[PDB]
Amino acid sequence: TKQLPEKGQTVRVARGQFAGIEAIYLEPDGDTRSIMLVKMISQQVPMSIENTDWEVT
Repeated sequence: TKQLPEKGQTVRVARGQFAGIEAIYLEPDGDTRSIMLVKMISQQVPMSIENTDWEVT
């Protein structure tokens, strides 16, 4: 029985449009949605993704 990731948790996006990108878990916005901080080479930008798109280990 695994529990959803907590704020400050690292998650790797594998499925979805942002699949293949790293994101930091922040707050579980919705059971099918979630808010994570995405960093880029130009600037960092927080975005929301669904666990079905990213997984946590």
